[PDB]
Amino acid sequence: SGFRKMAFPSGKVEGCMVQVTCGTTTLNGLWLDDVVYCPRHVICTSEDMLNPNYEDLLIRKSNHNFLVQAGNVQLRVIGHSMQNCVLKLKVDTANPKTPKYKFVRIQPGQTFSVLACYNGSPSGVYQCAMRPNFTIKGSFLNGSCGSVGFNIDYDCVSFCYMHHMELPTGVHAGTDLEGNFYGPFVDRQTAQAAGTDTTITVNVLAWLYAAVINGDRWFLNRFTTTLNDFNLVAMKYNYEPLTQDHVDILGPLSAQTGIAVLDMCASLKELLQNGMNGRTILGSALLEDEFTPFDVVRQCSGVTF
Amino acid sequence: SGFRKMAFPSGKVEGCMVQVTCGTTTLNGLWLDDVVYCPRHVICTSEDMLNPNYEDLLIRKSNHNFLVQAGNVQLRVIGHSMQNCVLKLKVDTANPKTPKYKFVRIQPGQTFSVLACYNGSPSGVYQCAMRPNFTIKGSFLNGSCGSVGFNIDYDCVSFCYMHHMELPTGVHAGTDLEGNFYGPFVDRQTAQAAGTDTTITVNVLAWLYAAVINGDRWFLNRFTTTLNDFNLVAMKYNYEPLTQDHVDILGPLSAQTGIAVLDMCASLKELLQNGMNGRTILGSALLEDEFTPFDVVRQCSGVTF
Ligand SMILES: *[C@](O)(C(=O)NC)[C@H](C[C@@H]1CCNC1=O)NC(=O)[C@@H]1[C@@H]2[C@H](CN1C(=O)[C@@H](NC(=O)C(F)(F)F)C(C)(C)C)C2(C)C
Ligand SMILES: *[C@](O)(C(=O)NC)[C@H](C[C@@H]1CCNC1=O)NC(=O)[C@@H]1[C@@H]2[C@H](CN1C(=O)[C@@H](NC(=O)C(F)(F)F)C(C)(C)C)C2(C)C
Ligand SMILES: [Cl-]
Repeated sequence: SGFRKMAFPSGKVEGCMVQVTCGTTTLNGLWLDDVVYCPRHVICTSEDMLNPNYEDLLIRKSNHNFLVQAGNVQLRVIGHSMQNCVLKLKVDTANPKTPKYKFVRIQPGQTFSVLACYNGSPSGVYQCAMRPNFTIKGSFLNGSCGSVGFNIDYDCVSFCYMHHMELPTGVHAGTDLEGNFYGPFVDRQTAQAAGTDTTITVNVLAWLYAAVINGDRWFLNRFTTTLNDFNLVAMKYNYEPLTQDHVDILGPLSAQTGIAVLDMCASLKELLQNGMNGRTILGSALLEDEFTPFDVVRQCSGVTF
Repeated sequence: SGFRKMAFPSGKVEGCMVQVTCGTTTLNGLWLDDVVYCPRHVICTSEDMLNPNYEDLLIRKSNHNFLVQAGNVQLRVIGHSMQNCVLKLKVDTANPKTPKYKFVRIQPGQTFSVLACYNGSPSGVYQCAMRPNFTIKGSFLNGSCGSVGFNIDYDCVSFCYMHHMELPTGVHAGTDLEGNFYGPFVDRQTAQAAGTDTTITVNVLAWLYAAVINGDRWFLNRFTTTLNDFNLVAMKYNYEPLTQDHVDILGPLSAQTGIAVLDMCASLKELLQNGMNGRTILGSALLEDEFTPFDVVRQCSGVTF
C-alpha cells in the first residue's frame, strides 16, 4: 500500500548522457550507438539566440568544432547534420551502454520520467505529464538543455522529450527526438507564452481509483451520471472532455475495484461542484492529474523493468 | 526554475539488486562485492512469521538452501551469517558493478531515494523522509522487502534503509544495512503501531526558501520573532522544536535570499495561525516537510553525481 509519484529507474538513460561544447556553449547530449543528439542551439552564442539563423550558423561549423565528452573521454566527431531543432553528431565510437530504444512522440495527458542533467552528469529524476498546452512542469536550471524524458517498457527505453527552454510561469518546453517541438514554440529568445492549461480528466479518474485501492473511499457517492452530463459539468471547471477511448482505458481499474467509470464520474462531479471540505485524498488537498491509468496499474501491481 | 520532488539517479543501485529465494519465500537482496544483504525473514514460511525464532530457523539452513539470482545468473552461496535483522550471504563472485558505498544510519527529518524492486528487478524510484516516528510514507507491495533507500554524494552511495514491513495507515518500516530497525518495530507479524508523527519544521522552512527562490513570495510578512516565541507556537501545531543547529543548517538559503531564518519563522507562524486562505505555495495547498535544506540547495544549484 501507499501511493507515490514514482519515476522510472534511470540507469539505462544515465549510461547515454554526454556533454557537448561548441565554442563557449555547453549542454547535454544523448549518445545512442554512434550518434549524439542535442539541441541545435549549442551552435549559438548568447547574442545569436535572440533571432538565430541555425542553417547559417551550422554551415560555418565543421566536425572538429564540436567537443563531445563521455565522462573524461573525448568522442571524435566524424559527421554532423540538423533535423528540425536537433543536431546529430556522428562519432567514431558506438556507446557500448546503448539500451534497446525507440523515439516516440507522446500525446498530451501522457507521463514520462525526466533525467535532469548538467555538464553531461545526472542531477536527479522526476515524473512529468505532457500538459494539454504542450508544456511540462519541470525543474530545470541553465545547463539542463538536452536533458531527456523517457518511458521504459520491460527492456525498451522510449525517448519522448528533449529539454530546450523555459516559458513564463516557470514551465518548460522541448522537442521529440526528431527535433519537432511539442506545441507552437520556437527555439528563439523572444516573447512566447503557453496557452491556457486544462486538467487531464482521465488522469484524475485514474488517481481516484488509486485512492479506492488504498482504502481512501470517503468521496464515493451513491449516484451514476451519463458521459454527456459529466462533460457539460467538467467543461465549467476547465477539465478536458472525457471520450469513450478514455472510458475504455479506465476499464482495468474499473474491473479491479468494481466501480463503473460513470459512477466514479458522478463522484468527481460532486468533488468539482462541492469541493473537498478541508479533507485530503491520498494525502493531497487538490485533485491530482499527473498519473495515467497505466501509472496507477503499474504502481498498484508492481510492474518491473 | 520550477521545484519538484526529485530522486537520486538510481543506476548505481540498479546494478546491485538481486533476487534471494529460501524455500517458497522470495525477496530482494543487495549485492556489494562478494556479500548479499537481505531481510532475515527470507528464512520464514507464512506461519513462522507470527512469532519466528530466527536463530533457530537459520541453524537448520545451509549455504545451498539460498538461491540468489542476478538477472538469469545463479550466484553460488559459500557462507551465511545473521546481523540483527539482516542476513549476509557470502557468494563466490564479486559484483563487478559495486559502486563506492557506505552504510549510514540516518536521523529523523533526513530524506533519501527508494528503489522499489520486485524479484530483484527495479519498478521505480521516489524520494522519502525518515519521519520523526521512524516510519516512511512509501509505496510498497508484497515482494518489495529488501528494496533499499540511499543518498548519493558525487560517486559514493550511502545506503541508509532496507525495507521490511507495512504498519497501519499504509506507512513503512525497516532497518539500516546493519539490520537495526528505525524505531521500536520488530520483524514479527503482530499488532504494531507508529507513534504520533510530527511535522519536520526545518524542512518546511527549507521549502519556503525554495518558494522565494522560485518567485512565490506572497506569504512573507514584515515581522521577525524569537526562537523561543516561534517554538511555543509551533508546539501547538505538532511541529518539531527548531534548534540552533537547524538555524545554522538554514544559513546558506538565508544568505542566498537575504531573509533571516527568524523572519521566515515569523512568516511560518502566520501561516500556521491563519492558514493559506485557499492559496498555494509552489503549487501545494499544504505545507511540505519532505525537502531538507540540502535537497533545496542541490535542486536550486544543479548539483550532479
Ligand atoms: C538551455 O539552453 C541550457 O540549459 N543551456 C545551457 C536553456 C534552459 C533554460 C534556462 C533556464 N531554465 C531552462 O530550462 N534554454 C534557454 O536558455 C533557451 C534558449 C534561448 C532562450 N531560452 C529560454 O529558455 C528563454 N525563454 C524564452 O525566451 C521564452 F520565453 F520564449 F520561453 C529564457 C528567457 C532564457 C528562459 C533558446 C530558446 C534558444
Ligand atoms: C515483505 O516480506 C515482502 O515483500 N516479502 C516478499 C513484506 C512487505 C510488505 C507487504 C505489504 N507491503 C509491504 O511493505 N513484509 C511483510 O509481510 C512483513 C513481514 C511479516 C509481517 N509483515 C508485515 O509487513 C505485516 N505488518 C505487520 O505485522 C505490522 F503491523 F506489524 F506492521 C503485514 C500485516 C503483512 C503488512 C514480517 C514483519 C516479518
Ligand atoms: Cl496539496
